[PDB]
Amino acid sequence: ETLGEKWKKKLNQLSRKEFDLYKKSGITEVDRTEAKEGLKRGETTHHAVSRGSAKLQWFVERNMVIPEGRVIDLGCGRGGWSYYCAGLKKVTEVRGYTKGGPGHEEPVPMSTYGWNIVKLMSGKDVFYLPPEKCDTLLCDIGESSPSPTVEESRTIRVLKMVEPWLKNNQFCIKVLNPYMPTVIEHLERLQRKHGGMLVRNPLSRNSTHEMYWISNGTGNIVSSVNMVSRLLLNRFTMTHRRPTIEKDVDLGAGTR
Ligand SMILES: C[S@@+](CC[C@H](N)C(=O)[O-])C[C@H]1O[C@@H](n2cnc3c(N)ncnc32)[C@H](O)[C@@H]1O
Ligand SMILES: Cc1ccc(C(=O)O)c(NC(=O)Nc2ccc(Cl)cc2N)c1
Repeated sequence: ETLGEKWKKKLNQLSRKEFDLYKKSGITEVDRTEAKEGLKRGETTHHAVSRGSAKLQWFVERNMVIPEGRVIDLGCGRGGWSYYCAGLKKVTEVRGYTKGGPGHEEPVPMSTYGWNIVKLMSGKDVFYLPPEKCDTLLCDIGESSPSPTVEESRTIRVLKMVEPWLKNNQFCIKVLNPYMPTVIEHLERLQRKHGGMLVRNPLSRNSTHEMYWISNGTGNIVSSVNMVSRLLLNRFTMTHRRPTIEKDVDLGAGTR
């Protein structure tokens, strides 16, 4: 049994109160106060629609993924990744696809910088979408579950779906459950063919083992996954560490 399975078994044993104290212990988070207030008032400029904008910005600012040309955003939700890419200098067009409907987020219309090069489409299940030519492929799909075998199935499904969209392009793909031996086998095959590396985002909660497969980097997948497993296990040991607070992104206004 993997270090990740031991972390998941422990996570599943926590009371709601313990789970609530654990999930944000020692993580990094952006202060969403101003954006939440503005969005409640129906403000359409400056504010990121979700925490997703700051999450993708973390990778982009470290050159792990460099969005350019035609950006495809799979599982765009409210649109955090799409509106962030819309303001990047090398980006020319952003297309977002999301399921929507009961239990899922709907795209939020915004007037942030570069809103005019974005098209968000709801009622779209990516598992039935044929692949499209694109210069950047983004995918944030992976629903958490108390069952690691459910999470493993969801991860393999995403990995099999994304491959036909990968054609020597920039990419950032969520890997919900990267520690199961079957997932590691797929990721290593994918890394040999398309390159890139798996990276833990410090904005991720301790309640998820999610890592992101990004195009610009190299490294040992097994070592990186085991490093995250040891980190998350170690975070059960000590009393709650309040999260490190950072400033949220200002997405500005205007067209391009
Ligand atoms: C983690 S959220 C996306 C957050 C987004 N990156 C942002 O910055 O706002 C993942 C999204 O994928 C959507 N989703 C899940 N399964 C889907 C599917 N089969 N096809 C399309 N969208 C799906 C969910 O509704 C959810 O809004
Ligand atoms: C459990 C959960 C949490 C968060 C959200 C959210 O949007 O932030 C969410 N959304 C929805 O359930 N949306 C929804 C509900 C009914 C119908 Cl007819 C259409 C939609 N789209 C669901």
